[PDB]
Amino acid sequence: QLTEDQEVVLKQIWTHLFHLWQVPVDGTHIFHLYEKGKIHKALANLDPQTTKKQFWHDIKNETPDATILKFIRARKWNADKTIAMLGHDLYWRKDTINKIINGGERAVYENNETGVIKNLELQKATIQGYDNDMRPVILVRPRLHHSSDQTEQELEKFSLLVIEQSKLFFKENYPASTTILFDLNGFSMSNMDYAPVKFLITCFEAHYPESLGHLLIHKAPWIFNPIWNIIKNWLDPVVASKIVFTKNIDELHKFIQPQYIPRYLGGENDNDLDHYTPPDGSLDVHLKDTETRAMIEKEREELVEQFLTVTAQWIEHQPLNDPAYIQLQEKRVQLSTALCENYSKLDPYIRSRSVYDYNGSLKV
Repeated sequence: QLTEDQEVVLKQIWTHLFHLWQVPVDGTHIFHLYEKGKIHKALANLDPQTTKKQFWHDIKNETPDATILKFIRARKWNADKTIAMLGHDLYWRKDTINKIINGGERAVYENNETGVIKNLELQKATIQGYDNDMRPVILVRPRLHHSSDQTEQELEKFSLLVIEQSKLFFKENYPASTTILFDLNGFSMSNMDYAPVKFLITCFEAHYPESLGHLLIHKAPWIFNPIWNIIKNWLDPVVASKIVFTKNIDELHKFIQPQYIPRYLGGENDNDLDHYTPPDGSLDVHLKDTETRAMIEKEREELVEQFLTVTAQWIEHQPLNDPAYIQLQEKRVQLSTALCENYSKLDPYIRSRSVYDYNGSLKV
C-alpha cells in the first residue's frame, strides 16, 4: 500500500507520461519545475503517438501502476531520476521486445537464427518452475557456454526472450520477480566469457528494474573465486545483496521446493535438460483468427482510453480521501483488473506458444 507521499510520486510519473502522449491532464496540485503540458527532457525526443501505443502493448499481465512502480522503486522514489530511467527504457525497447516474445521460439527457428537456436537447444537458460514465493525460477548452466556458439547480439536476444518468458509466469498477488539458479557445477575456463556478464549487468539493471528476487550461485568451484572477485565489483549494491552461494540440496530447499529443483541437483523435477523439444506450432491455432483478435484489441483500446482519463481525473482530484476520490481509486483498480483479464483473452491470438505452454508449466 502506497503512502500519501509515494502516491504523489506515482501521480507525477503518470503526468510526465501523459504530457509526452498528449493525454490531457493538470498536475499543478501535485508538483523539476512543473510547467503544464511541457514534455520532460528525459522524454523530449520520443514520438508521442509511437510510444503511447508501444507502452500499452508491452503492458500484458501486470498492472499499469505495478509496471511504473518498478522504475520508481529502482530510483528510490526520485521522480526526476525515475522518469529519466523510463525514458531510456522506452527509447531502447520500442517494439523490439514485444516482437521477440510474440514471435517466440518459432520465429527464431523460422529465421535460421543459428546462435539463438543453439542456446535454446543447449537449454543453457530455462524456466524450471517456481520458488517458495511463487517467483519463476530460471536455471542457468554456464558449463554449456562457449563464446564461439553465438555472437554477442544473439546471446542478448536469447537472454531477452528468456526474461520475457519468465514474466509471463508471474502470479497475481505474489512477487513479480524472478529467482535465478546459476548452477556452476562443471564450470571451466572454456566458459569464462566476461562480455555476456557485463551485458547482463548493464542492460538488465537498466531495463528490468525490480525484477530480481534471489540470485543463487550453486556449487561454485574454487576456480570461480578469482572470477567472482572481479564480477562482484560491477554489481549494483541492491543486486549484490540478493546473491546467495549455495552448496547442497538442503540449502536450495530454503529457496525452492523439491518438486521444482532438477533431479540432477537432488530434486524431483525430471525435465529432460539434455534434449530440447522446440515448439511444434500445434497450439498456435488462434493466431489466424483475425476477427476474434480484432474484437479483443478493440475492447483493449476502450479499456486503455478509460484508464487514461480516470487516471487524469485522479491526478487532479482534490481533496484526497473524500467519497469521489475513493471511487476514483477503486475505478483505477477495476480498470487494471480488466486490462489484465483482457490480456489473458488476447494472449492466444498474438503470442506464439513457448515450450512452457506445451509442457503444461505456463498458463496465461
